[PDB]
Amino acid sequence: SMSVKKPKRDDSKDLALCSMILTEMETHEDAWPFLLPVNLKLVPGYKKVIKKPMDFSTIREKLSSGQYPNLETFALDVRLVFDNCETFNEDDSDIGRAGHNMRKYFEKKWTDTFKV
Ligand SMILES: CCOC(=O)c1cn(C)c(=O)cc1Cl
Repeated sequence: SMSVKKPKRDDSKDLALCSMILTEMETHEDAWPFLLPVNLKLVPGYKKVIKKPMDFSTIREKLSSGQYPNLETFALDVRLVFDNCETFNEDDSDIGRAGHNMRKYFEKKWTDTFKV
């Protein structure tokens, strides 16, 4: 609270570490359904069903233009990608399973990197 300072973790490396993690996401072989925004003109249902679309290229742009205040807002957008995927796709589908694989892949890197 006011004039009661709390110990803060060092966040000076966060931008660089998130960029590194995002690069590893982008180059994963199962990253293909998530590299670009879903085409709202070709994909039936998506625009009405998915209230907040998100993809790796949009995250990359936001990260490169200072639109993430902190690393937690970065993680929210990444998880948003796989939450949207689960909403729209069957688990038994190629995109559905790709989503599950990428989520697991992200979370281990998140823990290994920041859960010091
Ligand atoms: C490159 C193929 O991507 C898609 O068209 C697509 C991706 N996701 C993550 C979806 O949920 C639905 C589609 Cl149609």
